[PDB]
Amino acid sequence: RIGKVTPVELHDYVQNHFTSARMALIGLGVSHPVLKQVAEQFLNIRGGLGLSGAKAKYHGGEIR
Amino acid sequence: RIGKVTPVELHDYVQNHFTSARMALIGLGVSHPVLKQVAEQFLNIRGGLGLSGAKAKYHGGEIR
Repeated sequence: RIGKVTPVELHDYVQNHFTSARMALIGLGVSHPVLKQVAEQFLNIRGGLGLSGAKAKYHGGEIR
Repeated sequence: RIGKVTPVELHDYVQNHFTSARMALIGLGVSHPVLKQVAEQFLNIRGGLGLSGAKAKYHGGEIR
């Protein structure tokens, strides 16, 4: 996949994972009204995926 | 192992696998007395390993 990952794939990855319900803004040395302000102004993004993805199915096995 | 297999390793591989009891000389368009002659002259080599190696142990599994 090196040299094969496309601009569209990155666009699609951001559009459907970098959304409000999947995000958290953490601040240190910043006031809450400021962090709340920027989140309400610039971080209100919808239209992605929902839950914590497809439930990770455990299988087991060995790689050598 | 590419670039790592040594002259000694090849010497050891031949000395203990290229022996009489592990060998067969097959001829086509040659007379048997001639093939028997060369085998008795040049192919009488001992001091290798014995049986068909360590008995191949079946395990199972999957490579992806």
